[PDB]
Amino acid sequence: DSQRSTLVHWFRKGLRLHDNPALSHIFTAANAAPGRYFVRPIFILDPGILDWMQVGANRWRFLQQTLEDLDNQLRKLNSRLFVVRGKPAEVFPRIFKSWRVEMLTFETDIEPYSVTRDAAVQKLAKAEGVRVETHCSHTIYNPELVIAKNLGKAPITYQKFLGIVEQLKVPKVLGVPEKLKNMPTPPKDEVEQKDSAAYDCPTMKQLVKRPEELGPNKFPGGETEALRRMEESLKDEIWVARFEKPNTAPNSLEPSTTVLSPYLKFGCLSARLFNQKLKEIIKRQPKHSQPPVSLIGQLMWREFYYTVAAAEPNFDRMLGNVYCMQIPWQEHPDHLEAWTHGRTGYPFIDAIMRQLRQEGWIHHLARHAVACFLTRGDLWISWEEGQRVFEQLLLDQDWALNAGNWMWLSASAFFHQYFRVYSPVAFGKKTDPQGHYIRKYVPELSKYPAGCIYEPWKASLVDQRAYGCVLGTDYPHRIVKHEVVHKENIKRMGAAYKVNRE
Ligand SMILES: Cc1cc2nc3c(=O)[nH]c(=O)nc-3n(C[C@H](O)[C@H](O)[C@H](O)COP(=O)(O)OP(=O)(O)OC[C@H]3O[C@@H](n4cnc5c(N)ncnc54)[C@H](O)[C@@H]3O)c2cc1C
Repeated sequence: DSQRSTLVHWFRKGLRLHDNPALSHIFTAANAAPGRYFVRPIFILDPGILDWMQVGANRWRFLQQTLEDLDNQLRKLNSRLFVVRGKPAEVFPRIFKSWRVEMLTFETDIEPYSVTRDAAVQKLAKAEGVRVETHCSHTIYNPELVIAKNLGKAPITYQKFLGIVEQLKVPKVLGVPEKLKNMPTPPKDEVEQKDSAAYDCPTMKQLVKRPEELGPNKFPGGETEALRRMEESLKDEIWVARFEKPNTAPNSLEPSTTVLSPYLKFGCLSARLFNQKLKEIIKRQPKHSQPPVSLIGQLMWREFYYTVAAAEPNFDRMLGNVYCMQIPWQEHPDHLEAWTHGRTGYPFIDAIMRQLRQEGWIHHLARHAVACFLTRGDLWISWEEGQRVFEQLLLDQDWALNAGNWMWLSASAFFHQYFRVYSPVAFGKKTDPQGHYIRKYVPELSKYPAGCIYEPWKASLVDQRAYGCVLGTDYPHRIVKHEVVHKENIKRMGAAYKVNRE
């Protein structure tokens, strides 16, 4: 009857209860002063973007599942999730007054949109007397401290980055907040009085406006599934200890790596928790792998890309990007849409592009293959176009990680040995000589013998008819001949590399 002010936590990333310092500070404070505070954990959902085509339906569904899981977990603590519809610029001045907000917390984000939006709300909060407290728990280290320790610039090599963060101190990992005590549900504000369900978690139908893009629900969203999935990947301590990234297959029928990337992108899983549990396993396993190929090395790859991205607001762009080589990519809408829909005539990369569309995840080396094909390998199209397609279809779509890896693959930054080119025919044969992966995702070739399913043009016309799929009618011809265009493109990279040094 005497709760006079509301404490608010604001989810954007960090969609978990565990290891969430911003959220547990609100819960601790509320329990330390029983009867003074109402608590409101909020997510702000702008309905204007549900139609944006850069967010595929698979990612929308992941988000719906994550928010439901989050609301369920918060109910066990005598709270709940409040999903507020609106744009933050209009929501915060209302609830600041209406809920009499005393404190606001959230996890920090380095993406340029977030940085400016957060600065706006900080300004408004200072004016309105609201104390703001932010925490850096999306990453293991704080990119500003690593850039500081490096005398003001981001390290541009992996090994150098490791040298700095070795000097850094590792944050302590928190558990879950404790059940709220002596706290009734908050009284209804002006909009809850008009509709008691106005802040309820949205249904699938409300979030997924194009249900026809949905594929099979292989990777459910949310913290509960995140933690369950981590535990099973660590149950086999020897597999964890001897993990070597380049030796995992891109084209096995079940994933050869952890597929924790979607959960780390949304914050359903704490990277700091994952890192600590991995440290404990390395400790008691005397022969283990080392960075960069080890599992801890993979998390360090995430950390590296986040800190260089923090220093450059054009990280997702060629021009204005201080890291990125200026390379004269060409435009070809026909080649681009063929790549985009997995109709290039190279069965291996077509199968990758179709797994991506249907399922929303593909293995790291599968990404290397289709990215190299689109850019410096064959089509000579800008990595920005590949970033665009990946952004639509990837569950783990991440601003820094997508752009950084595309600049790497296209030899625009961080990696410069452009003479190495992946072969669209040969690369996958090493790990799937029978072509099971191709048969699953390119089912029109599923009756081809293994001796030509990677290169169906080697089959005669009589054989093609026997296999049930003739090139040019049931499956396209190669849109380019790899063995000639890749030689040309190696020359153009040398030309562009001269112009940049000069
Ligand atoms: C063109 C291209 C685009 C990419 N875009 C993304 C993206 O949008 N989102 C994304 O999360 N990763 C991206 N990656 C990196 C990498 O391919 C994925 O992180 C990884 O395949 C996810 O599978 P996993 O969780 O099983 O990885 P694991 O091998 O199990 O590694 C564990 C975790 O380490 C991190 N990690 C692993 N490899 C990398 C890497 N190369 N760079 C950065 N972090 C890494 C991720 O958090 C990952 O979940 C991209 C790579 C390429 C070549």
